[PDB]
Amino acid sequence: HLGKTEVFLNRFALRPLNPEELRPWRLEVVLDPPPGREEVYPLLAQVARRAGGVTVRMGDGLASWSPPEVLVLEGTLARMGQTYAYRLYPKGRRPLDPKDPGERSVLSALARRLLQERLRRLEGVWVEGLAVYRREHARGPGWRVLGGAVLDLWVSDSGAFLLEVDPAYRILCEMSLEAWLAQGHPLPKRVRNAYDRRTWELLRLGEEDPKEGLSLLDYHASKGRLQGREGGRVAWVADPKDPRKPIPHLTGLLVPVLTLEDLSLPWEERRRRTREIASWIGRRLGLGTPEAVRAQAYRLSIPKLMGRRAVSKPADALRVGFYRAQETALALLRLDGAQGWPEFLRRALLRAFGASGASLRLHTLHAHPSQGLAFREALRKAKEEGVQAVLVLTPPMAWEDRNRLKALLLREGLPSQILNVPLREEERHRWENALLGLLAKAGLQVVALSGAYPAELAVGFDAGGRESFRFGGAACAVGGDGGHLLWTLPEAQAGERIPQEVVWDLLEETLWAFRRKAGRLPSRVLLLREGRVPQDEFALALEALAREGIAYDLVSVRKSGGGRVYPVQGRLADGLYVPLEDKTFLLLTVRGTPRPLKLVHEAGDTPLEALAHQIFHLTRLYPASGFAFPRLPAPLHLADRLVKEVGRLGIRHLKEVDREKLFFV
DNA sequence: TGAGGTAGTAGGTTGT
RNA sequence: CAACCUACUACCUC
Ligand SMILES: [Mg+2]
Repeated sequence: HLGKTEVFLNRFALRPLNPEELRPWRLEVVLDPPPGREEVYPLLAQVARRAGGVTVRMGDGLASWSPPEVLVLEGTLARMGQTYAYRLYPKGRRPLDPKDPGERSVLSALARRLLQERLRRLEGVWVEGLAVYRREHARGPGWRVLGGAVLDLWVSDSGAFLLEVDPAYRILCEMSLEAWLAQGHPLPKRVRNAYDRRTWELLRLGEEDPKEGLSLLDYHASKGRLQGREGGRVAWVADPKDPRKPIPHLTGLLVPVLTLEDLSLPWEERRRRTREIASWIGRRLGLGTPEAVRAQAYRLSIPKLMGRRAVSKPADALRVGFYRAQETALALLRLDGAQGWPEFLRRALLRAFGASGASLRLHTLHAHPSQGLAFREALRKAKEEGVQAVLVLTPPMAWEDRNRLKALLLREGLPSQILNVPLREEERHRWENALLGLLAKAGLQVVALSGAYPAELAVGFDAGGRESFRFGGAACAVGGDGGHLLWTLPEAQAGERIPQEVVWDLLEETLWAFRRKAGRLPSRVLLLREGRVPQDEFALALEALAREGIAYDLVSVRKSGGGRVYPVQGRLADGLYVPLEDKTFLLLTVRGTPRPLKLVHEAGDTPLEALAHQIFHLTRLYPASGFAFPRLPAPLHLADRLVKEVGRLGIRHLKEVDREKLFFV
């Protein structure tokens, strides 16, 4: 429990809502064709937009801060694809209270609309959504870069206004598709139809004749889409989604959409540009003078991290020794021309295993994957002589090969860590992270936490995989007393939402893992989800925990939405806790401007401080980080990576991989 | 594939 | 319409 500190957030307080904004006008709606089922809301919101003025939806009909008489109370609209005649009917005004969150919800919405709408008419200003740009930063040959900020406006509990502000840049081009080539520019990886709004991943060009299943130049004009311009026919792109077959379209009806290559704010300058814009907006909108909102920060007890002895970053366990070594064999695979183990790597590993008192063996695989099945027999044999993981020296592999090889070894129970081939002793940070990764893949506890924490078990949950279906998975850190890191077999699912039965099952695996290292159940576990928790996702798992008499806390850990945190005076410390609302706090562990982790206590009865403590500390357990800690707790960072990697290479291989070998780092 | 991060550019899922 | 998440790319950092 370290020392206080005062900080201000990237929010500001503005003028109290006025007697007229506290009593919104109410209006019912009437659509014809009469509304559907789940089509009502995505549309009742779109009618607030069409109606005009500052109006947002409020129940079955919308609310408005503008009088009905200055609204388009009747008009026409088209939705999913139908002409819907509408008519707004007035039904008096109904006051709202900031204290009553349900209603304060609406005020904040009107407030967000007021924000845009007022911005919409500031001459000399581009409003792309709730974000605004008000300074040019640089230019080129039709390629201009706008400065500005993204912002939100909501209502406080004291019936006052709140404005969140954060600097941003924009990239904008003028020249058409072929008009961008008139500049001599290179092939924009992406583009977007002016006529439509679709973004095509431009593939290449072609001398192919336009007049030459469909007739290009001809049918293109059939939609009367030949007017306005034409230029060089050029590209025959492909749907970014189904990105194979070629579906060509005229390069007169595409607008070039530029990117980074085809400018980084120092926090000191961001805290400046933030206050500037804040003032500016309150001034230009009659919202008043911006009072920077400030909150109490807290410095958090630095973690005591333990190799064989105390250590400050995982890499140092390389010279001190490991929190827990064991007899370990490690094989080598060379996909370049060379034969033996680079001596400095040989030395480096001995020096570390010496220091630990544990015994090492350094095998070599004399085989190439080119051999086919005979190569798998080579693996079968090394795994037989007790190799636990392999290092692979190789020039940069391609994704498709890289995956195939990784997946191959895992089929023989062998985790692999690639180290790319042009390699020199001085590239020390490279190969030491490669070494840590190899040892983690071998099953070794590199470092752990000395300390006492509320929960002896910490499990992270994530879901992911590019494809049509996802995986839901869990990693975990066993025993408060440092950690033992484990992964569990993920399970395939339709969406991001992990199924309840599945959450509990993965959870139960973590529990059982704990039971088998300490002959007892854990008294309390710490549950970590990445991002918003899908409502009720942990329903069963929590009830199940209860009936087993295990204490719990669920925390939602978000990487986005933490906003910004600035020092009132001085420099900010690495480990800062910052309670916000109720049940929600930030955590900052940072040559740019940092993003705080936003954390939400979704369940359980534990001091936000206590949780922030563990969490921040788990940040240090990640064994392949090396010379830098991940922003997220080791057990969550792991679940994130495992789920990604089972995504990349499929679940069928992991049958025979020891759950203590972190193969995915 | 060494790894942590932020920052531009795309975009998908959950949810009322 | 919010709240999160993803992928590229470019930079930094050890
Ligand atoms: Mg790795």
